[PDB]
Amino acid sequence: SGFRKMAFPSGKVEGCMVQVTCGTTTLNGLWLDDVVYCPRHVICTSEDMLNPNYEDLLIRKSNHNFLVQAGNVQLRVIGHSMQNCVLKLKVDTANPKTPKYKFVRIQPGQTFSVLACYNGSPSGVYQCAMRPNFTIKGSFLNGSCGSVGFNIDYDCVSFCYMHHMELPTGVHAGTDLEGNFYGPFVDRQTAQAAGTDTTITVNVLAWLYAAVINGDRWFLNRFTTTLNDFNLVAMKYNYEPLTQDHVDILGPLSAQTGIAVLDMCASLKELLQNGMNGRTILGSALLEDEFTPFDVVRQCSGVTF
Amino acid sequence: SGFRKMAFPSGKVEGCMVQVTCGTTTLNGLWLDDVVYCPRHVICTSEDMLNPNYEDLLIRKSNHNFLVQAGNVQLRVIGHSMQNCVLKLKVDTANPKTPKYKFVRIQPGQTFSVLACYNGSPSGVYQCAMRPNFTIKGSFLNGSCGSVGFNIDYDCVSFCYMHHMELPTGVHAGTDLEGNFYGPFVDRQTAQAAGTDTTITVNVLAWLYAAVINGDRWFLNRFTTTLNDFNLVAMKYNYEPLTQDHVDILGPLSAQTGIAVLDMCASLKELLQNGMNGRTILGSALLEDEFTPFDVVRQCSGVTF
Ligand SMILES: *CCC(=O)[C@H](Cc1ccccc1)NC(=O)[C@H](CC(C)C)NC(=O)COc1cccc(OC)c1
Ligand SMILES: *CCC(=O)[C@H](Cc1ccccc1)NC(=O)[C@H](CC(C)C)NC(=O)COc1cccc(OC)c1
Ligand SMILES: [Cl-]
Ligand SMILES: [Cl-]
Ligand code: NA
Ligand code: NA
Repeated sequence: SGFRKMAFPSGKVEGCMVQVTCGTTTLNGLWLDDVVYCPRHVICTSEDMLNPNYEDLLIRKSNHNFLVQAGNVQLRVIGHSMQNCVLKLKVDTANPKTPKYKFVRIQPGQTFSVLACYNGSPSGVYQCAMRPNFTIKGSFLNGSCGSVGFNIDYDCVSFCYMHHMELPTGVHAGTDLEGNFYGPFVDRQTAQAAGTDTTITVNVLAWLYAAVINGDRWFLNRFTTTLNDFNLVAMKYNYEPLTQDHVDILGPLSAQTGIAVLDMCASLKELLQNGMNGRTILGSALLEDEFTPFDVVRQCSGVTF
Repeated sequence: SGFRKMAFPSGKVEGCMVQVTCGTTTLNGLWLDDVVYCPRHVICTSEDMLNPNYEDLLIRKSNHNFLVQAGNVQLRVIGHSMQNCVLKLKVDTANPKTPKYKFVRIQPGQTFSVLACYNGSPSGVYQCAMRPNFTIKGSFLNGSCGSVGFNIDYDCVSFCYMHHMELPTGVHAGTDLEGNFYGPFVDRQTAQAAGTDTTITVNVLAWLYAAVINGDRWFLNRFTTTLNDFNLVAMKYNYEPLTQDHVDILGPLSAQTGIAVLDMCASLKELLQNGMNGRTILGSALLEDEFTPFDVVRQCSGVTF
């Protein structure tokens, strides 16, 4: 029993993190096979970031201008390519620690584990969620660029994120491993705005099941609601709308508790309309929305790797 | 910027986790050099756990009763030992992935990273804190026994915890790597109570510094308090007393913020007496106490490993 902000084991990813240096900028890269992936602004100066032309800047670069180092091994760049906003550097050695991997593009609401590194070496791991506005609320200091977020499927590492920027508001933005940004953001140091963040309602419902599984059950009530009735109260509170697909996905948790999904929705409706009245659920006085339903199944069903 | 519940990268520890089977019981073990460390109740049946005689049971056990498996490879037990509550099994092979390590016994209030494994396979990682009552509030399903907690110091893994049991209240208890239980607990299935839990005040003050570093500054006040004045208000709210040794430890954070330690104590005193009044600190409506001052410095400095 117990519920914790838990992240996938990061060992597999740790063997893929290299230090990439171009000019005076040093950031992190992801070494998979004989290719290193790093955020393409490695090539920019502090003055270039304000309005960068990356095709002109990369033309001025050469293979010997990129210094890639995996621990004690200095890899040699034998090629450089720019796919969208990521720079792929071809290297003369292949990472023997390359895991079975796949590049995926996650959706808003999905969560992932972030291996935050600085100058190529892992510093920590924590669980994040792709916010509905395609930002994330992580912890990234200068040099954490090229830190990647991922999920593991038994033995297959699904790389889903690479960090690029902290927006002026403090929220973070990044790309998939093919270089396409999550959200309306650009790798240019100009004021950029993120959309109004909304609450992932299906993840709140997932968290409330984890709460019932653990012994907090004061919030349960004998009523049942409709998806539409709930969604009018939810939309008012900047809460995401619940579809039939969310109800289907919550099926497994409903099954192990015997609490129908529209039965828990009625409990979530009273919480939003009446607050928690100074009570806590799983120890929190607020409603957590960064646990997918799959996260709850994992933490209360094992799921090893 | 950003502040997250972050855990040390678990790759190093992953290379030490093995599956240990004695009889019908199968749990996790820690493979360091030619010794596997596992919880000594591996030798117990559910009928033995209710009142176990570990000296009587171990007599009936021999080296061939223990089945240790590192993935696909069967390690061969050539010796078995019982130190306090841990079973040290000698094996015919030494772990080639052994990190430079040390067994440490942490204090209440110190934090560590937990690698939760099941059946020998790492499943997840999260950051915990030794509660003042010598419990920890993690996430452990049956089979999680022998999971280890740790901190990393550059390249040296400091193993500080091994999980043994979940108490009836839902909180968790375990040992150091020498088998000595943290707290007043015994490895027997009988109702056992933990002492009254208190709030680690030094970790709240550390966390409030993490908040100011990040932009949360509504709680700051022009007033300053005395250590005695503060400790009289805190004890009433079941907050641990803050000593001059704690103030010394918070020094680095005071230097980086320009906010004296007793200046922050004055902000904490109003928070205890007046609550948060619909404000959040780093996104929370409650006061977090599971971040040590070294954790805050680590997350706001970039310490790698
Ligand atoms: C790994 C961090 C960086 O290298 C990154 C470069 C960068 C790219 C694009 C826009 C701005 C900077 N810097 C970065 O994100 C910093 C990190 C802070 C911890 C200092 N953030 C800022 O500089 C914030 O200011 C800012 C101003 C205007 C635009 C913008 O992003 C759109 C950020
Ligand atoms: C890895 C988990 C175990 O193997 C462990 C064995 C054990 C040791 C000591 C006392 C009791 C059990 N079991 C364990 O802790 C379970 C785990 C739950 C996820 C089922 N917890 C309980 O059985 C809780 O009940 C309990 C009753 C009486 C005493 C006691 O601990 C003192 C726990
Ligand atoms: Cl593409
Ligand atoms: Cl022997
Ligand atoms: Na209900
Ligand atoms: Na003050």
